[PDB]
Amino acid sequence: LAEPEIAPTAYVHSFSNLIGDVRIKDYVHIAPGTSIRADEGTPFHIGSRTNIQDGVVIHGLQQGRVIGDDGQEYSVWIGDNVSITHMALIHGPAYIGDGCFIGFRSTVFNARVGAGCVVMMHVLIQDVEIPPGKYVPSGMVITTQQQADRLPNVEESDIHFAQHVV
Amino acid sequence: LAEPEIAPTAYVHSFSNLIGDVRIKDYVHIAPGTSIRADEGTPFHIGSRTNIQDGVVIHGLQQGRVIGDDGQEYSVWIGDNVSITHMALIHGPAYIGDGCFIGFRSTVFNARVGAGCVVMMHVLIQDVEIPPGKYVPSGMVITTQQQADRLPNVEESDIHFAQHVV
Amino acid sequence: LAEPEIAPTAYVHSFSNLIGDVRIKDYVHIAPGTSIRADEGTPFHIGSRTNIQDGVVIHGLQQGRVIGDDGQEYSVWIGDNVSITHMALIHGPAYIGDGCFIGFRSTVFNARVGAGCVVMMHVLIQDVEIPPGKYVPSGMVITTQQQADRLPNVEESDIHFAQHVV
Ligand SMILES: [Cl-]
Ligand SMILES: [Cl-]
Ligand SMILES: [Cl-]
Ligand SMILES: [Cl-]
Ligand SMILES: [Mg+2]
Ligand SMILES: [Zn+2]
Ligand SMILES: [Zn+2]
Ligand SMILES: [Zn+2]
Repeated sequence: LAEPEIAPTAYVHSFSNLIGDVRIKDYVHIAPGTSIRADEGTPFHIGSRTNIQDGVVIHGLQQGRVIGDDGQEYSVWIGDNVSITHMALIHGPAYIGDGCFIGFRSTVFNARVGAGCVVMMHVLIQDVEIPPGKYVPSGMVITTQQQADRLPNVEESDIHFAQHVV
Repeated sequence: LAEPEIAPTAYVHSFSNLIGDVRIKDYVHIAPGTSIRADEGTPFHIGSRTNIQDGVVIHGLQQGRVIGDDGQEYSVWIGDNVSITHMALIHGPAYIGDGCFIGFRSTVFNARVGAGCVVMMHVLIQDVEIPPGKYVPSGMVITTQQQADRLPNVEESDIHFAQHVV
Repeated sequence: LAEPEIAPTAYVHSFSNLIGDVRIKDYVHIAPGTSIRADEGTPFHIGSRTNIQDGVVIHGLQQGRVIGDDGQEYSVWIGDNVSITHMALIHGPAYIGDGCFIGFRSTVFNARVGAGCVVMMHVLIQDVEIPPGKYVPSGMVITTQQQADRLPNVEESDIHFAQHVV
């Protein structure tokens, strides 16, 4: 496999299992107890200032890609200023836009989550595109585009909550 | 504890925490970031060509067994050609039949899942027997036999989905 | 960071990632595959005879504390005789009282769970106080005090179930 590209200012804990073509930008913080393996789906991108918390798994399917902001194909693209919090599962093909909060134990698989979404705890997002700036309440199981199209806009209280966690 | 029995063609990543009387058959693939410990409930069986993905925990209660296909008692029996996908929890007593798909973050505990079931994501299966060839939609919490008895049959689209993941 | 205080009779598996001011009392059993890190929120307390099972993450927010039974501030306080079972997430600020059962894949975050509660599987408890002696059925997503105030009392069958798991 190709080697990870780790920006000089990124922090990757030695207990993180990081393998393959994972392109990690400035000031990223990857906790211990994380798995980020581009051994099937590849490449991955993790944007600047993004935090990947303990218990997270990031993996991808061999087949299936999203378009990154650079126009290249990725198995997993996670933008800048994203929080991928404890126990989240980000499974390619997946795009998570800048500034998203992905709350505890939530999954994004075969999906696009637009910039500035606040996804709460114990959520499943699969097989859909969520436009920018939407809020997903805890426990929701979003598997159809019709559900995704009903989601409310992020309100100030949702941003404040996400800020208080991160 | 007894030692694992690892078939010559099985792959067990060095980062897997594999302990005790775990009987692993041909062409099994056990990922890093897995825990498969027969230190309480024992023995375990993992059938041929089965894949155990990163984030999975397989454990068992000291008391409580299922009958394996060899007539012996097991804490956990996982059949041939099974996919135990990311973050699944298989907790003995548990039987998972040949060809099952157990989707991301799903739990099987004190239960029997018949051959050829397709269990989707974020599912709980506990204290029930699911007959062969049933589909469990994402997010379902199955804790009673009445619920298990309502499950739909696997359709071609469900098999195709499972095939596309695996 | 400060070092953990590990009682002479406590068992902490060498594969546990235990860091910081974590105060672990008599006969605690911490499994492999656990993460218990007081590197942000601190301190933590884990009371006597408590079991922390494989797959658990215990972490805390830098800001936000609960009052422990000693009157001191903690990010996470887990009492005596508690079972924190596989894949549970206990995230500070959090108080879990003596004798609680926290079932598989359940989360307690920014919450107080009174002594003697039985919390089942795939539960979210967030932003609430649960009084002592309540039962939380599997799959419940408790995010408001109104929901917490509706919970049933633990019945003998719930205690028996918890006993059969632990
Ligand atoms: Cl973390
Ligand atoms: Cl999980
Ligand atoms: Cl894997
Ligand atoms: Cl354990
Ligand atoms: Mg883990
Ligand atoms: Zn995968
Ligand atoms: Zn166990
Ligand atoms: Zn945290």
